[PDB]
Amino acid sequence: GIENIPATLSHGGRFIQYNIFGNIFEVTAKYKPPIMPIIVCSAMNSETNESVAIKKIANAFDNKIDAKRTLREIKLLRHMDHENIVAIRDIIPPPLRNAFNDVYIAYELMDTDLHQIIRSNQALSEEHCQYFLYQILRGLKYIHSANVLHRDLKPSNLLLNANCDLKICDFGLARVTRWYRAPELLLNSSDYTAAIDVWSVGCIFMELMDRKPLFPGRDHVHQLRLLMELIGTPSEEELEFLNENAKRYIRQLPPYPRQSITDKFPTVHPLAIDLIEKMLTFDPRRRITVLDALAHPYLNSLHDISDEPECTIPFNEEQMKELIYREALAFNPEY
Repeated sequence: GIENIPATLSHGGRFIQYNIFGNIFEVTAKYKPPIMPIIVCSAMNSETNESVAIKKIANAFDNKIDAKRTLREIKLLRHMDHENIVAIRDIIPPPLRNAFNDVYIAYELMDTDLHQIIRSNQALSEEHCQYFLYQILRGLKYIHSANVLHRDLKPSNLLLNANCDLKICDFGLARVTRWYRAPELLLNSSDYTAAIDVWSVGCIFMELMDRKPLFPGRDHVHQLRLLMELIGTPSEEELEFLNENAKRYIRQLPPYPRQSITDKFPTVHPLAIDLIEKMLTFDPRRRITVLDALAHPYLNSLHDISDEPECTIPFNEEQMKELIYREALAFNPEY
């Protein structure tokens, strides 16, 4: 094998099988070697000349919820067109239809993610952190205006470029890390809103500032404890809406004073602090809206309301496989 990663033509030379250590990666021949594994691999489409991240999802038809998780990510990402939301560049058809088991999705290529930035301990300009935050909120606005909640934002779900451009990925869960989950979500009360995403952003930004998770809970209850040890105990009843089952739980808890986030994180910019405090609030209804967060002074330099679009139209069980197949066919007319 010439190519470092072993590559071998398959099915009439219309597909290529790349080895990648015993677990083989089979894609359309338009993606010629080399490919770089980053299971996800970096590849170039020789026709469009564009480069992409190809993700292999193995045995997505085996389970119903895996299948629906997949189908949605596809339909959802295919619905969105936004600079801060990751785009699907290709969906790869199966070499033969009956054996369709593994499903490959090609997204646009990003260099890294916010998790890797944070973990790498590289310093960042204030303007960069600012830009990250702005882009997250900006994409989020669109998502929500499409009547969707991400519901799982974390640093690893935020893809980046050397250009510092940021795109959101890994959708699902909207109309196991608890660290970015909103209070209302730890207490069930299944009714919940866009504010849960806002919470996650606040948690992220602080992590970006302090370089460690803001609420690193070991379990469900430790999470809440750590939440309360910061934001303080909520107004007796006025900051409650939810099921009495959890109300009793919160009342039970010892009083927690609010901690000044400025004093705990003195290094960070005060405007940022202000915004975070508004983003981290026990009550969803007192939690700052995406819109107001974009309009917040900290983001004034980037804030342009005309450049912050909404979704023109909003969004929306085995042979869903056929659906995925149909879209793969949409991306690849030759097959």
